[PDB]
Amino acid sequence: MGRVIRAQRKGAGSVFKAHVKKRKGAAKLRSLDFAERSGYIRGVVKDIIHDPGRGAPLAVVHFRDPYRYKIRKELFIAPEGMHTGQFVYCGRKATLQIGNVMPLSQMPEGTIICNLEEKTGDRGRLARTSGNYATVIAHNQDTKKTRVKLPSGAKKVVPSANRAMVGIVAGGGRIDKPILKAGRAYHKYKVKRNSWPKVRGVAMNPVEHPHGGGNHQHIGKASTVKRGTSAGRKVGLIAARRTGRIRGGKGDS
RNA sequence: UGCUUGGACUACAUAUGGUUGAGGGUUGUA
RNA sequence: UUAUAUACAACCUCAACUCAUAUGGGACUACCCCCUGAAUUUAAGCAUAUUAAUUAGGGGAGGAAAAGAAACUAACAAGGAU
RNA sequence: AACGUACCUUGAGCAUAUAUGCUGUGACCCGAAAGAUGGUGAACUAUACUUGAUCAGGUUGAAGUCAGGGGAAACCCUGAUGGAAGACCGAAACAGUUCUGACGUGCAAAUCGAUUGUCAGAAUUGAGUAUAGGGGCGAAAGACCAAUCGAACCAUCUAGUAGCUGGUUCCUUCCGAAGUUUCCCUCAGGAUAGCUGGUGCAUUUUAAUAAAUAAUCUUAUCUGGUAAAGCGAAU
RNA sequence: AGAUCAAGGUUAUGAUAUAAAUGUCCCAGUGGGCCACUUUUGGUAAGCAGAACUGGCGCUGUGGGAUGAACCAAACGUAAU
RNA sequence: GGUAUGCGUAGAAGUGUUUGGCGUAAGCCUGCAUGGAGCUGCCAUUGGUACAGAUCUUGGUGGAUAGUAGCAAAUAAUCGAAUGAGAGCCUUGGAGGACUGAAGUGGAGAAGGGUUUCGUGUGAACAGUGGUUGAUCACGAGUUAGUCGGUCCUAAGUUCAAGGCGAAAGCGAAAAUUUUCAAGUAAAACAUAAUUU
RNA sequence: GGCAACAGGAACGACCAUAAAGAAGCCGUCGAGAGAUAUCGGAAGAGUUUUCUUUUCUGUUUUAUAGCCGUACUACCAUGGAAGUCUUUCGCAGAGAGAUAUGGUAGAUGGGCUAGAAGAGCAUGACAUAUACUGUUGUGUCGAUAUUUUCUCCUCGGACCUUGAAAAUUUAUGGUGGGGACACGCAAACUUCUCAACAGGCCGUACCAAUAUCCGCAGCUGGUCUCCAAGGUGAAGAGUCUCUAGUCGAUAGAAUAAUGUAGGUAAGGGAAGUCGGCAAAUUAGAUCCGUAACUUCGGGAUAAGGAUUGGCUCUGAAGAUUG
RNA sequence: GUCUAAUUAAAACAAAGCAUUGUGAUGGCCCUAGCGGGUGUUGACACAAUGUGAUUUCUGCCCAGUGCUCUGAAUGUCAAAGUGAAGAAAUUCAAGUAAGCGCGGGUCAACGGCGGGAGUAACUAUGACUCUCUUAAGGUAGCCAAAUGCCUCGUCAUCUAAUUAGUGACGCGCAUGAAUGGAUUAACGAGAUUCCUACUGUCCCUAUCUACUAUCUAGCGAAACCACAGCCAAGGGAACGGGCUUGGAAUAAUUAGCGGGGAAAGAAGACCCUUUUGAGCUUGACUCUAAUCUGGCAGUGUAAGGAGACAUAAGAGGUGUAG
RNA sequence: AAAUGGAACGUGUAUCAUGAUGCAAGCUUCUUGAUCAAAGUAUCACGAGUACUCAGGUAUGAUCCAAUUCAAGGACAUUGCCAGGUAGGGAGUUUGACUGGGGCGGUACAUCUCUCAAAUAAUAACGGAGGUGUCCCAAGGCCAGCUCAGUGCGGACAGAAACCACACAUAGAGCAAAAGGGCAAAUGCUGACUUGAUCUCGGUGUUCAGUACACACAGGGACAGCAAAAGCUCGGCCUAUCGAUCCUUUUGGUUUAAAGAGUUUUUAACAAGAGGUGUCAGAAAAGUUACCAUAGGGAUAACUGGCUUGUGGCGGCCAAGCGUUCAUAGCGACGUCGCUUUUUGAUCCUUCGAUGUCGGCUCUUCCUAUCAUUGUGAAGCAAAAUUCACCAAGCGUUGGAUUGUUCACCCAUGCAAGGGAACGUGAGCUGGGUUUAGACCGUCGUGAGACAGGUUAGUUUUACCCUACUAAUGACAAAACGUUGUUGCGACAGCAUUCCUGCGUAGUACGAGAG
Repeated sequence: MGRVIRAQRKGAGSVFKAHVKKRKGAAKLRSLDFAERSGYIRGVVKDIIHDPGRGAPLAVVHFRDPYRYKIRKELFIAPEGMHTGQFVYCGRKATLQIGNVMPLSQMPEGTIICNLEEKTGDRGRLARTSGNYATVIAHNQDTKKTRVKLPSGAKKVVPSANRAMVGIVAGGGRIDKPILKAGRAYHKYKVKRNSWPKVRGVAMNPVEHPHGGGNHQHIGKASTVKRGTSAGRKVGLIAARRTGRIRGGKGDS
């Protein structure tokens, strides 16, 4: 037997639950309702806020509700260069300037987008973190399927009616400065989750880790596991195609 | 109407009945 | 009378009610009915087997319960619910 | 006709009491480390949340700023200001380095004393919560999860099993051993024969008011290749 | 190789007989042995290791060897001589 | 179970004992002592049937030592008086010399405690010395709220209409679907209206 | 009403809607006041008198709630137009998107007055009354210096791949429709003004909070969250000493052997001791000088190595209001 | 910074930095009996899995083995189901045969690995060179008697009066070596080690003063342990006696010490061996298993086209002597 | 679940010669404002109260059609059931015995031969030398014929060369193989012919329990082979060359059964073989634990004590010698004989319900196997210096650098620096070495983890008992006789002093001088 390993103990909850307390409330696009489906709609952007845990600022845009008398406040992923008191024009007949949202059909190839929709109407899934964006690389008038290029480089074929906000998302690129200390990684993660100080599993005892155990810190078995290899064995370099120093041909084609 | 002190009632699930009903369910007469 | 332009009357399906009247949820544990189900042990080791179709069970009843009036036995000179 | 045999050769059994033995059951008594079924714990400690409170005094002197001074410029040189930092010495606190000091039937089931480590942070703490046992939590020691942890605690299964240890309670009278053989996942145990006691029974001119057995010598007769002898017999 | 008759002297070494013969209960325990003469193998030796024979100790007291599991005498009901 | 026409408050069992014997022994009889109500011999048949051991069980007791180890951290008390059977205490009161030394050996609260609180008494026990004193013992008392708190709100979380699931019990349930699954309004007709999952 | 900032005794919430308050961490921070402590003055009473000391000491206080004045501070308003740039902070903050100026508005958390305030009451100190529940005299007054030795208010900052609760409850304003709404008045006013009646239930409330009330089997040197906080010397909530409160309770007497546990000193030598300088010893605060290898240029560094310091009597420098 | 509360605070963990891995949500890692969830209020500057461990300077070669992946050109293995055939049937046979495996490609900042012998330079020595045998590649930059070197107290220099220690070099390195990271590295360390000053009772070599004990007293008062006990030498014995045997000797009751014995007390030996006793851990152990992937069947429908013109409407072929 | 899919007027691009045709297309983009709740419109209520106060409803505004809330997939995924692969993530369990501890080795685990084995037979050790797990259609059977190792003399090419050839030739040859027996008109060699290497029933020998396999043997029955016959043959000239149950299998009856009855398939039964257990009287089975555990063991190691001596250490006999000459002043080759047991082992006697396991520090005493000192002897002894030997344990036998070590070597002292005993001495200390748990390297392992390799950090308890010892008081009685004091005596026990140097002696003796 063993102990249940640490890789297995995160899917269960308690001390590997997210710390979602002061989070400002799930940034999404507005719902693809009617105004975005025939014309457009205008709302100002009242504040920029930093969600505690996030990496990119969020925008508190609020529009008018068209069928009720309410002002409907909305959190958006802020594209870069969005002051307060800007008018954002979310809809189909809007024009190309940042960060209006408009379906992929209207905006022309070569543009760069963010907070893109994956399935047509689902409020904003792809390319949402700071500094990232997705270029619209091509179109098709046959069955309306637009190729975008996502931040991994993998070129997806989304359909051509799902909304997206034009412009590269504000707050980048922040991964370029060293954290430098361990009490800046303590602070980085105390509002995200308990991916702790992560101990190396080669230094545990042979009960709690596959890699762990010996008289020397060493693996001995291979660190590339199979894909289907049955937690808590699937540990280390899962399902690895190649390993070692990649040279040149990282290129995603 | 304001307060006090006493009483009576108000749980869910269900069966038959009662009462108001709902439906581009199914027809009928206007 | 059904462009979802009103009403009527039925029926079906379905609601709601501090509606009128009713049941239901005990808990006991020796026996009883249905489940669910080990390992100690034994094998002079041990893995099927054994424990045991049993401890732990674990829901449901009665004064008993369950059963029960042959889709039964038998091969005879034939028997006859449980 | 031959071989076979748990069979027959004119019935001896059935019931029962007791003693001994062999086997099944708690099995003469007490004794495991363990396995399982269902429960109870985060009042201690680990971690995470939510909400509160806490840390004398100094020491250093980042950026930013201000004025002089040198320069064709580039830009530099000096004096202040300023008050940064998982920076410094240290109090409270939190920790526990050395003395291998005290103590060691304690003051204490981990404390006492001087000496040390940190001290504004990956800080220390309360309260409410959250995670439960082949599970949790872990800046990782198999650490901690109520003085319990290379698997908590509790009750039961259960009087688990034990080829091993310890014991096994009156007195006289009679007889009186074995440590060997064969087999065994057998070598601290069994089975198995030898040795033992009991209880009979049959009976003798070696049994009851021998012209016949049996075990040391003699006789007669077989066998033997050791002591001695031998290499002027073989090898 | 047998089945019945005929003849056969004095029963065919010695000394022994605490009785022998035979079943059952293969009933209890035991299945660690040690010591010694002579024989003997391994070891250099060993109060070591392993066998053959007989006797002992184990189970056994008493007399002797000052002393002692096995040596030498001797085996043990209570007493006198 | 039968028997001894047994023994017994005129003294049963038991217990003690320099009572006296019997037995090879296990044992047994008997006198006296104490005791105060039951008991034995024999023939059967039986049993929870005999102890020196088991680091045996349970209770008691010895030596040590019946008074030995010891009652040594937190600087420290001393006078005289009153008590009182008895005073090194704390018993008290006056002098008193000292300690803590405001990050106290100070004054109050949280958790915890549960009457320890406070008067009047007081013997034993307890207070590892004593004790007249006591957080002890005995007996009487004592906690007063519109304003201080709870109560009210929601946090993490408990997750909780069964739509669901499971043989059930029940459920590592940020449900994500459960007709109105609504929280609703002095609101008109011909299910009050944009509305709230 | 006021040009305006806004102002007054009230002056269509019944909804829909929007905004705000509730609603806040951390570290530092100019300034305001409180509280304390502190000198020098009045008073009133104690202390001390070897000798000397106009001494050395205590005491002098004003709760909520209100009324009014009220000004610092920050930001707005009006007139106005700024380079020869001026304003201003410890700190670099501002200004043609209106500076400096002159006048004003807002906020007052800040105090000063006066109600409370019966010489409130209190405190002190005289008396006086066998004495009880006592009658009574007289005081209570000036200035000033100091620290987050401590709270509170205000200001501006700082760090951050950290950016620092939700709801109850409250309030304002905006809105359509609806109500109030005569002028010869009678009035009204969930009136968001003033005044008056009445009521406010349930439950906790003693005491300890630990060298003796708690947990550790105990009157156990351990443990167990907070609040208040004096004088001295000093950088200091340090260490020694003391004031207010609090204790002398740790079984007591005699005596001072050996070995000890704890603390001192030791000639000469100075690590020879020892596994090893373990243990001890040395140095240490402050001012001034001065400082090496190496370096990630930041440090090293308090490197090293030196000098100074008491007491007494003097001199010089640093400020404030008035000129 | 952090850990083994109650023997180890360290060089171990962590850490920033570096790098490899998976994943575009019908997803990746995870939990769940089942339903459903966690990351996730998430979206490649993100979540998840590892290794290395700041900086600097670097990171050689090997894809034979084991893994891991592949868009893998897939006749060799080959499940059930469906399929054909033989039989009266059970049944037996044959084709076909998915994923894996087999074959094949890629990867080592995946697990790991990283050679021999011979001959030679006008003195010996050494071998730049040469032969040659093997292998996947033969250990490259580098460092080193290393906390890593057996031999070893290696050899040389230094530090010393003397050094199995330290240091610095040398390198046929039993058995160094490059993110199993190599060589360095300033600052920092209750870390390991060496030496020089300073300083001393550590020592030569002990002495004395203090306090509290112990001591004696009054009061109070345990425990451990205990076969019976406690004078030796020698002998013999189960081979180290208080007891036996032979001597030596042998006199009460006691106080403070002491640490020779009692093979002294604790404690059914922590090592070791046995037990057909276990438990924790591993893994190409035997045998199972969750989850996973893969095939089949079920749910499971309506349309067209191509390959099947099958069962079928209907059509057509015939030359040996002779005739 | 808010505006889905149509169509329609609307305006424009565009075409067709004012049409139709296909498309755009019906309103919000300079600005941090604002919007909810119908205006208008028409027709009816078109009136009520009564011009007078006061009024609805519908569409329109805001076009009609058809519902599928809308999307994205979609007869796939998901799910049910089966099947294949995968799977130390998890589970259960195993991981031989023997053995001069265990492990490693090895096979002494089944079996055979000679020896041990001590004259029946039996007999043991991880005693000695070997063997076996096969081989053979002839190497089995049988009848006949011939004789082998070798040596000797001869013969063209002919030595060792072959091959022919005559005499000798007791097995010195051969007999599948180990060893032992055995065999000469064979059991050997060659030739003939062969299948008895078959079928059946019991019994005996061995092993022995006096059980089974297996091998062998003596027979009965049957069928055969060779041989003229007698006879011989039931494998191998004899002693090794082998394997249960269960299951699978095949061959055999012209088989028995399937239990309601018939026939056929099938299955089973019975008999004889086969498939194999080598750990061979026969489980189906990998490691590790320094994180550990229990039952035990002195049946069993590490540790003291005992016994033992290859090793350690050791002194006499005899002299080949060396010693210039000279054997023995001093040594002494090859021999030979004894002595000690602290190491090294050897064993496994004692202890595993525990004897604290290295050293050092401290402190005692004892032993001589004499280093120095006292007393002497000898010398290849002139003096000095030294060497040999005797009586001798009285007094000594040091300070330090490195290392945990003991011996160790080195500096220094010294006219001159012996060796040992309770493996002396841990409730004496210490804790440096080894030696639990932490951690790091190097090697080894796939790994857990290992290492008679290195490094670091690692809890050292109790005396108050008896005794011994050290000091301190000390009675009753007893007594060659009271109570008390004073002054003594010694039996007995202890026993302690020690070496060094300087000046004289004297530059003397001695020597040639140097000394």
